[PDB]
Amino acid sequence: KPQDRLFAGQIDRMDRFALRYRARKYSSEQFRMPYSGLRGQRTSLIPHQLNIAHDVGRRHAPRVLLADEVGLGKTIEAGMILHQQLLSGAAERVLIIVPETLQHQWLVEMLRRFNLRFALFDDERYAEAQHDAYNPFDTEQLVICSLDFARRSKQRLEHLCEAEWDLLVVDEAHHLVWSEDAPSREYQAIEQLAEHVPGVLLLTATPEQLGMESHFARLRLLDPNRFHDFAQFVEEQKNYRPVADAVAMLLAGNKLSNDELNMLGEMIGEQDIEPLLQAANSDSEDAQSARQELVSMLMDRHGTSRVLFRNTRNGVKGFPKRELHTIKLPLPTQYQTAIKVSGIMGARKSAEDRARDMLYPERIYQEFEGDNATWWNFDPRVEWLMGYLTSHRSQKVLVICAKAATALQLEQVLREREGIRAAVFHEGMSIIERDRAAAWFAEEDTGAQVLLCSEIGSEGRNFQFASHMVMFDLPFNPDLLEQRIGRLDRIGQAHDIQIHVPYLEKTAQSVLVRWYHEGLDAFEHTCPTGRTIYDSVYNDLINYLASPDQTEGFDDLIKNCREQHEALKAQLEQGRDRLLEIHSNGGEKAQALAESIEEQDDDTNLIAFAMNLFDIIGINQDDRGDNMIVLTPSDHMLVPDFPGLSEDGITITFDREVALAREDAQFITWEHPLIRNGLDLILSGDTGSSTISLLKNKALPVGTLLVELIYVVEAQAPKQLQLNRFLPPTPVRMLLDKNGNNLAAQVEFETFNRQLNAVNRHTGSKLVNAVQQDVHAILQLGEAQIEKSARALIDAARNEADEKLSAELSRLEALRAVNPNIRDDELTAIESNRQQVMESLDQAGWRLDALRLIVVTHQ
Ligand SMILES: [Cl-]
Ligand SMILES: [Cl-]
Ligand SMILES: [Cl-]
Ligand SMILES: [Cl-]
Ligand SMILES: [Cl-]
Repeated sequence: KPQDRLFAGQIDRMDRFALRYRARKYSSEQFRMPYSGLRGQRTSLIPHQLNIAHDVGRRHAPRVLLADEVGLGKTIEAGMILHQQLLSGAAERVLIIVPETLQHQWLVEMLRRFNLRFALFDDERYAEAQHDAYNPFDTEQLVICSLDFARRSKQRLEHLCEAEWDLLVVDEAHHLVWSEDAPSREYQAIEQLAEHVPGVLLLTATPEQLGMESHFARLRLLDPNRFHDFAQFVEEQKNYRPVADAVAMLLAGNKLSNDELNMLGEMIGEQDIEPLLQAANSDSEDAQSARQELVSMLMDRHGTSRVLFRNTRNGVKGFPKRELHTIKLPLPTQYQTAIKVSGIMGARKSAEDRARDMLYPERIYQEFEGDNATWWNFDPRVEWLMGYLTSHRSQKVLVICAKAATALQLEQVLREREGIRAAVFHEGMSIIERDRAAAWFAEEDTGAQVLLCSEIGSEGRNFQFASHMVMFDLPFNPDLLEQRIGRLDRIGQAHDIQIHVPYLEKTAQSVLVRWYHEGLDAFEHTCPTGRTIYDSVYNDLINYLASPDQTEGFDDLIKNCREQHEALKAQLEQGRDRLLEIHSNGGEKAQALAESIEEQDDDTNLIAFAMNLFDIIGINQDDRGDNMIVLTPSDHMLVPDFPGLSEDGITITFDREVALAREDAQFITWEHPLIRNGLDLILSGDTGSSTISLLKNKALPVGTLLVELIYVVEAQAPKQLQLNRFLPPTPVRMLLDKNGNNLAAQVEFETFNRQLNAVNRHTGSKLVNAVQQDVHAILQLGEAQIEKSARALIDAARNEADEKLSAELSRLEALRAVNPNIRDDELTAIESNRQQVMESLDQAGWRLDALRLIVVTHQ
């Protein structure tokens, strides 16, 4: 109790009493932020992602299937939901099941994007953990593992289902093949998992132009009672199709026949549809408002969109356009001889592999003219690269080639013959090396102009500043082609993408140039036709690669491929479930959500307080200069070791854009662990809770007594109840006088704190005991007043709680009457939470947390 700490002669500093109150004030305001758990993640503020996170992340025991189109943010939405439920206390134990080849990607993603360190569980980890616990999976709160690891023994899968996970995440759930009569031994292991875990997130793809029926096998796992018969689900999807068609006619700018519109009327099962129905269709002045309320009611009756989210690249805006630039170069004679040697020596090998050689002329001239053959002197592609680079020196250029060997040789030549700064970015590099290259390439104007990448890594960091891409060569299959473009074709880029493809005339590359552009239209547009056509055309296309000399018969392959492309394109556009796409991307409300967070992101109090907090704790803050502070410990640190700090130091940034370019730095927000740790460090300890201070004011009597009192109103409830939305620990300042009159409302904290000053150890010590009978008599005066202020907070909180928590229960009740996806558990959870919160609010108390004594002098 802080007064007994001050009575008994413990007098802390006056700048630590200042930080302590600011911390309780700031923490209180942030707990109540509307979009808590949605600001600390190291991502762009993309609406369609944020919509899913907000919708799903706030549910209780969420069970969802994320089927967003590839490249839309399936894994980002997954981590956001995790970040929300973990920060809100809704979840504590999480299990992510990933194919082993993807385990490392998830480990780094969850750590750098969401500040979540998962423990990877392999056989080694599992064995050493069997000794440490009855259930091996009780030793870690957050665990990644593979389904093959999970399925190894039966005794192992039993421990997993008994580990009491709050949430489960399964990546690539489409690899789970399921027959109604014969489920695979893998599908049987997951269904057993999804039955022992309340919340379940399923990430999947719906490729090869199939319908939502393929999803039933997984939808069956989320809500087994809603989805219990396959055929009925098929019947439903066929019968829902006309509405989607008619809906698709409306917003496209068509008139809707009355016969058509009495199928939309059947979907929304009401009787007063007609007046609202026609204004949206007659195109009167307010047809805009009649369409938007019309569509909204339609979505609430959709059979799956509440439990299935599928954003397409057509239902989402923001992606940059992609423009192509092709350059036809003379095939140098040194290669012509080099390939004919492979021709003769290529006696016994399939056209499949014969064509694999013809792809890269550079790397067969290194087998017949000896390794390291100086191919960088006659190859026109190199000449074009230099010329292009030296002419656009102020542009960041991503240069992608097939193999790392060619990339390393290119770096050396661009450096040693044109003074071009170029970092190599291949997969063999470690994580620190790639960060080093990404940093150099991200330097605004003094760093690497070029990033020479081997066949690109799979969906790593964002080069939002780069808008130019060069294809030094082209891969065989069209999936890697779209993957290369993927590192740039993302929401949040600076400008549109310019693709430059310098290709040697009359070679396998020249073939792939025409096939990709004329046939599949794969460079400038994103329609996923490539793979289907690639399979239907393989053996023909191969021969034109293994021998680009035989040119006749080719030009018809191209128009045949483009015919397939347009046909495949057409079939997909007519399969769009535009209702599901609008519900997935969140619509207009979601873009509004994205901008509120974009505005909270300029919090300067956060940076000022962080500097203030870090400095008190004793953390040296060297400002390197480019919006990045380097934090290092000191001899004057206040604690043995701080959770996040290491002696080698850490880089931090408060700017969301710098963070996206420098993933090696910590993105500092109110939700970042550094702040939450330092906050707890102060407010858990009791330093800064009791001090004395002198005031120099000519306009007051000597020896007058002001007592600054920081009470704290608190509720005692498990964090699972989320009381912090309505009543977190909230400070109540009071500046009492000798008669118990409160002045705090008139005397703001900062200005008052400015004009105050401390004492020396001795004089202050008994200066307190000079009025120990007085200050003690001052406290009970406020004791009767704090209870008035305390009950004021409680009552307002109970109003704010009962208001919002009943509004949510009403909405869920409205949906259950109109939608089949609302579970019994959901409505029960809200009801149980409303009662428990109002109960925990009726039991809130107050306490004296901090106390600063004031004595006026005129000396
Ligand atoms: Cl201060
Ligand atoms: Cl695998
Ligand atoms: Cl899997
Ligand atoms: Cl397209
Ligand atoms: Cl708790």
